[PDB]
Amino acid sequence: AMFQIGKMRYVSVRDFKGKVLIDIREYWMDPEGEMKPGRKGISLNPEQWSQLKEQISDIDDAVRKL
Amino acid sequence: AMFQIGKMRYVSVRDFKGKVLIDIREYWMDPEGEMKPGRKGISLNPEQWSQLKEQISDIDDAVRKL
Repeated sequence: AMFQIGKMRYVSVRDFKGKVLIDIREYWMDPEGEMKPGRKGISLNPEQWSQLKEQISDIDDAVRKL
Repeated sequence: AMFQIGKMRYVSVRDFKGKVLIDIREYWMDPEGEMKPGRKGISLNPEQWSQLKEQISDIDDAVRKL
């Protein structure tokens, strides 16, 4: 299901049309209090997700240099 | 700089308006072969990024059982 990374921001793991997706995304809250996906986000497949993970060290380095 | 996680997909680390952004995003290629940012992406601040990292194990567990 869902993994929160900020107010109104979630990583979601779902099966969509047979295929697994790691989705990093902004959400709105509707009037019934339900979270609904906003248009600012990205769906990654597991290989892309893997590549992201593999580069965390490099990403962190760049972030630290600021 | 930039970090590739698939065809047409890059994580970008930049300083924007005083603050650091880890930006995970889809790119188009223009006719001169240059990559340009598409609208499907998300800019994460370091706190959000931290929360993402903290939950990698849990995200992976979700993905694995699928």
